Amino acid sequence: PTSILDIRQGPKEPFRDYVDRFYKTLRAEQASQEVKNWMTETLLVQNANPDCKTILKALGPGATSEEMMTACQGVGGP
Amino acid sequence: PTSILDIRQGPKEPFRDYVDRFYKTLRAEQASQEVKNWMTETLLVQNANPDCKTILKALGPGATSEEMMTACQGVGGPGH
Repeated sequence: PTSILDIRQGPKEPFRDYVDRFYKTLRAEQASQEVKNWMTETLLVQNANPDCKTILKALGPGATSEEMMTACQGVGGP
Repeated sequence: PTSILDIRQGPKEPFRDYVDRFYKTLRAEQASQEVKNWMTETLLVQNANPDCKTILKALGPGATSEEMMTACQGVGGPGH
C-alpha cells in the first residue's frame, strides 16, 4: 500500500518517528531478507534529513538501529 | 537461489549477457514493481563493468534496455 521508496524524514521529524515509519513500511514490503537489509543500508540514511543524515554518516555502514537512534535522539522537534 | 544484489558484470562480459542475467534474476526476485524499477536504475548501473558503467551514467536513467545495449555493444569480450 505504500513503498519503502516513499519514506523520507521531515525537516523537523524526530529520528525515532522516521525510523519507526521506515521499518513499518519495510515490514509490509515484499522482498527477500537480504534485499530488506540492503534497502535499510541504502535508503534509511539517504532519505534522512540533513542533520540526521550527517550524524548517520559519521557512524558509517556498520551501525545498529539502536546506535542510530541514540546518536540522533539528538535532533528534531516533537 | 540467487540475489539480484550480487549480479555483477565481468571485465570482458558482453553487456547483453550481463543484462540477460540481471533481468532473469530480477524477474525471479520478490519485490514490488516500483522497487524492481529502482533496482534497474541503481544496481544495473552500479554493478556494470567500468567501461559500461561510464557509458550508462552518461546515457542516464531510463534509458531503454535496447538503447543501453546499443550504447554498450562495442564494449569488451565475446563472452561465454
